[PDB]
Amino acid sequence: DKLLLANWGLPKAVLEKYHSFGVKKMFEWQAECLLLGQVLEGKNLVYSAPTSAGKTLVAELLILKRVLEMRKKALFILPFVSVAKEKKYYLQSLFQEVGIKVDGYMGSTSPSRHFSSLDIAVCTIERANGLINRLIEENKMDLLGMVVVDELHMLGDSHRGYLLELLLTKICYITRKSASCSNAVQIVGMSATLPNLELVASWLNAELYHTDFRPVPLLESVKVGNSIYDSSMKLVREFEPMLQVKGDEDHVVSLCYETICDNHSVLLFCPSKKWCEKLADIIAREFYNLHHQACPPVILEQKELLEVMDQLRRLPSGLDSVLQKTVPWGVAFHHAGLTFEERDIIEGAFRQGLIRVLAATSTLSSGVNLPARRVIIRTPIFGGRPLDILTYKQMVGRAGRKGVDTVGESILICKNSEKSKGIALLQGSLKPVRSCLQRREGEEVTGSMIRAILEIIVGGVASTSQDMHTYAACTFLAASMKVQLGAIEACVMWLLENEFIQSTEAGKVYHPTHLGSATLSSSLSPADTLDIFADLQRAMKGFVLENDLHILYLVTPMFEDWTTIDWYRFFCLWEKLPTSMKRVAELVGVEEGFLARCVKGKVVARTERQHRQMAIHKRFFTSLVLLDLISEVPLREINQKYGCNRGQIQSLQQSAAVYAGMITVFSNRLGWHNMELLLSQFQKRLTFGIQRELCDLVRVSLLNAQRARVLYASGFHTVADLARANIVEVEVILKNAVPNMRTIWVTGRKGLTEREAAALIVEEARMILQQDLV
Repeated sequence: DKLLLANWGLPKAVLEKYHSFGVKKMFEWQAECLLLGQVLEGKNLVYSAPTSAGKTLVAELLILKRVLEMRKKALFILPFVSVAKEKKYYLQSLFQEVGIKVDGYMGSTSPSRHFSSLDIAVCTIERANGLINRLIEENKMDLLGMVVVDELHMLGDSHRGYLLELLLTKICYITRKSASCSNAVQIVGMSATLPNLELVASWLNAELYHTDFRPVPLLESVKVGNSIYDSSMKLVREFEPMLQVKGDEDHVVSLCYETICDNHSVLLFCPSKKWCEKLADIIAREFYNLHHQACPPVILEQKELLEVMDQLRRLPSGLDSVLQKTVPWGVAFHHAGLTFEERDIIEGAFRQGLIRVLAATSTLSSGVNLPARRVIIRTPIFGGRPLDILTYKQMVGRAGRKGVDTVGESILICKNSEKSKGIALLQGSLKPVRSCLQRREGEEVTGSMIRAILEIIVGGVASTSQDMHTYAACTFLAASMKVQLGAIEACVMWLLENEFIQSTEAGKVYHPTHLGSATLSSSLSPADTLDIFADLQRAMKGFVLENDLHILYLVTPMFEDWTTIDWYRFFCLWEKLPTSMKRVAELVGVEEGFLARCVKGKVVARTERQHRQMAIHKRFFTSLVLLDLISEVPLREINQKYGCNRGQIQSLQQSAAVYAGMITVFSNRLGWHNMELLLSQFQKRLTFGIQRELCDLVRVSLLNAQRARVLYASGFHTVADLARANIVEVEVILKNAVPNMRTIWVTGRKGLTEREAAALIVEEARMILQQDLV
């Protein structure tokens, strides 16, 4: 037998840690994937297995093979910051004991370790591409030995999807060019079972592995009326409801209750925030009725659920008025309107089995591993459309708790009017992946192709048109075709006419300008960079230093439907808005006659002139919300003042802090030294949402804006003075100022006691000095 990780011969420290995770023995498919010929010898690999099959273990063992037997660095590229955070702390708590230094590049976060000191960088797609562009700039591509790509099916039709192709095409081009005129950078890709996954493997010259193995079977089925029908439209059951819930006709509450009697846990995907909250309220009342009616009674581990409510109540947002009534029973909800900290606690309490029913929006289906014993889906229609089969299979694939269940179950609840949509979701299979670089009818260029051509010219890895046609032959567009020769020339002509690149006589040799080099280094989209450049110049002709709002208008993103603006509120603020802020508004182009039109009725954009005229006002409203964040105005007071949800504000922080970083590097490369001197404070300041003084203390990763303000209020104004602090004094400050059941929540950890958090804070401050002095 050679399926035990001990016989595979891993380092002792990771082996013992894997045993502590229960990973005693790998699946036959993982061994068969790792023994797939040259895969263990550096050839690229692409494999697809169900997410619950433990698919990432194969990538983790290949990272060891490329960071130990070669002392070369590896990227781990992930679709979302939460997944990147979770994977970062998992990899750290696994590999740190062999000395492999894991850190990561995700959102506005950046490591205090320089990349030369890393072995593994856990990246989001956008931060990975920015990293590779810098390694090309530095001529340090010799430092990479691997790239691991999760969710490689993201490669198609997505706003950050093509960045994954633009990354992998550059890695392929530079390596294959170096060989043509051992695989240097092993790419490991993980995907859904796309029908054209052979093509992606052949594009990457990868070995392909596919399996449909799941560690527990999956009774994927549909319910209509009382009848529950199989995917083949055999009858599975006729559902007698255990509970006569009078308020709801689809029996969903009794369909949850049916398995809760077994002490199993249910996950319940709902079309919308209000449908989740309405449904979680109903289910909790039926558990309350059932408890007094006591059809077995529920046992709820009640003392632990009280701790969950205490942790929630000690967040800056407090205990949600709907969570207050549901959570005591082990019923809750999970939706994009909650904070990240509320969601992380509620995800944790569901994982621990304290919360037994969770009504969730579709956004849970991608960003977390929550295994559930039933996955109910309340309708085949979501957001006014049929479900995407990728989303539906991301939902249903969460049925079955690995090693706990015999089989997973999923019920699509379906009306008689919807049965044809329902069966189509059950039987349907994913669309083949197709790249964004296919310019549509009526398009001469695409922003993805322009960025591709810019990155190679400004990076210098393609200089002539002979090289640009050679680069394109490495593209998944070409591999899918195997027009494009014209698409290259059209993109070159746009960059030339604006002089992001300058043409010179040899054929033609093309070189960047400073505007090209700045737009590359910023990672801004070059089509937008013409507006950003002209905006920043026009600000420098006359900048209002009188407040930070004119800076916030420049670092705030373009509007992204992050909220629905209440224009009657906005104009009623525009009266009270301070004159030092209405002076900014005049400079940036906000107009109160157009606000009156927005109050008067619907306003629309027929022209690009009218599109920006509206964007200017939405961008100003966003900058006011940021100005309240930047001044530590509580999220409840921002909500009441502007109408935003907590999760809308907290997600605006992430994009504004990312964008504040880009605009700093853009101004730095152009040499607007007076702008970068002003802008550079705002990335950290927006990320946490703090005054200028907290910005030093916040360097401690245990301190958020709340904990930094209580330490600043006590007198620990700086990290050096905090490192001096007596641990008992930090304890007493936290013990007093925050208002042992894990009082404090730390996003990288479970909840901490006051004694544990205070000691870790002081020792982390001392370590930061050691790292800063070194």
